[PDB]
Amino acid sequence: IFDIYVVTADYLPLGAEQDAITLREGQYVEVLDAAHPLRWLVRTKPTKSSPSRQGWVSPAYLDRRLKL
Repeated sequence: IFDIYVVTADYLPLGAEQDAITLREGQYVEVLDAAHPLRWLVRTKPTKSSPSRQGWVSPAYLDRRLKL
């Protein structure tokens, strides 16, 4: 249903960004809703006991990826 994108160019916020979320080159996260072409709403998937976080990211560094 959703689309899990992967960071293949790294994403480290330089300074203090509001409504932003940190990401590591090689992470997976499906998109929730598409607001503006600049940045879409996404929420990482929780695993084991890690809480799920939601933050806006730039799709200019996210590539289409499908899960098994």
